[PDB]
Amino acid sequence: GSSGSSGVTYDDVHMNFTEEEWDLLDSSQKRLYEEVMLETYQNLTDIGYNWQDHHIEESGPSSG
Repeated sequence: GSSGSSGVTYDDVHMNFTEEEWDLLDSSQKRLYEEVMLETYQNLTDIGYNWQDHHIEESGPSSG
């Protein structure tokens, strides 16, 4: 910005409920936090092709 940085205010974490807090929430919040998870986690089938397959022969010589 000007010199360095001492803010980093993303302003996108107004629902970071932890395990403990999860118990102090309501039915709406408990579902709201999941509405975003299920949307961005299980509904991700548009990644594309898949050809990432490697094979290791494994060989450790010991001659000499």
